Amino acid sequence: APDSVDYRKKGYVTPVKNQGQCGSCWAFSSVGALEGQLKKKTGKLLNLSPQNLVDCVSENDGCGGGYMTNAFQYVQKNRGIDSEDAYPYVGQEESCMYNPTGKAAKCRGYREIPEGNEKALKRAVARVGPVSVAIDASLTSFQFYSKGVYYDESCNSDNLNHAVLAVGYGIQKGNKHWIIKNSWGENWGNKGYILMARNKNNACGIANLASFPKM
Ligand SMILES: *[C@H](CS(=O)(=O)c1ccccc1)[C@H](CCc1ccccc1)NC(=O)[C@H](CC(C)C)NC(=O)N1CCNCC1
Repeated sequence: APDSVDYRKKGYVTPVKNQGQCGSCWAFSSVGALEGQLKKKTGKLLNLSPQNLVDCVSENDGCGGGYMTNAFQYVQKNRGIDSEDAYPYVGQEESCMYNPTGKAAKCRGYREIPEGNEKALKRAVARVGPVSVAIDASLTSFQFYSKGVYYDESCNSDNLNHAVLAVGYGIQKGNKHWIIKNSWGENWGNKGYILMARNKNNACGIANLASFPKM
């Protein structure tokens, strides 16, 4: 794999979104991975709907949390997920109202990266595209990130509480990092993005719960 990859530059990443008050980070992480695969499969980049996921993935808890794998499974069993336009994000769990007519993509499975293996996560990003990842984002230093490659010794790799999207990797002034797309708006971090330390012993547990869908 190359030494630096940035899918934003390749048009595989949609604009940064904001989950609002609803803790649906898992839904945004899921749609972001699906949008990357859609782009790779059809050459078209579209906003997929996180709300379709928060309302319809019964195995998950809506705004109270969930997992990306359950979301991928639902998309595969449902044989589709709507575009954002066809199922607008409201920021609160409502009854499942999937509109088969607004379907924009589908899913045919997902793969999980070996737990804690950052080398394998790198290969995956290089070969498939944006990968959904889970991290510990509970530290004040994460909330107030600005500038540089984020690294904090308090980060706990067994305390995963946030779901984000790895859209690439590289090295900034000697520091290896993962380019991460968050879902807290463009106003947070560096225009909605954060660079996280790569190869610093699975910092914040970045390679502990990584997955991507198959199309
Ligand atoms: C999303 C994380 S977040 O942006 O809300 C957040 C805010 C500030 C700091 C850190 C994270 C989401 C939050 C769920 C939640 C809401 C309210 C109170 C407690 C939890 N986290 C998840 O959905 C998370 C995803 C990864 C895979 C760990 N999963 C999750 O929280 N759950 C709990 C319920 N059972 C399923 C998994």
